[PDB]
Amino acid sequence: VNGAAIVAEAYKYIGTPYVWGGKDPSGFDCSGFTRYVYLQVTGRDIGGWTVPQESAGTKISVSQAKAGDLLFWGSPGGTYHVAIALGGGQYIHAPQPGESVKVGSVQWFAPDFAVSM
Repeated sequence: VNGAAIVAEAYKYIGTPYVWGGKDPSGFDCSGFTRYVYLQVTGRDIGGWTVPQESAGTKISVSQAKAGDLLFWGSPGGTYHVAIALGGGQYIHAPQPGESVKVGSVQWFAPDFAVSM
């Protein structure tokens, strides 16, 4: 149950199309994807939407994010996006209604804070 396992589970759903409110491999939104990964690996249910997922661990800087941690866009209480940290400025996410689950870099779109799990 290390972050490597979270990353390995998240990689299984690359190419899953975006579906608003989707919570399973037929379609994910940003929060549904992270919730599903953590449900598969740990069995516990972090929030179904973005803001409850801000409580699942301890807040931390994006620099101090290891593989498996959660990354949040927006301010605490008003986060609008989440991804799973891959380490080294990389993450994996359900990006937006346009796109399917894919990898991304903080050099493209930088998250605002992170959460250790």
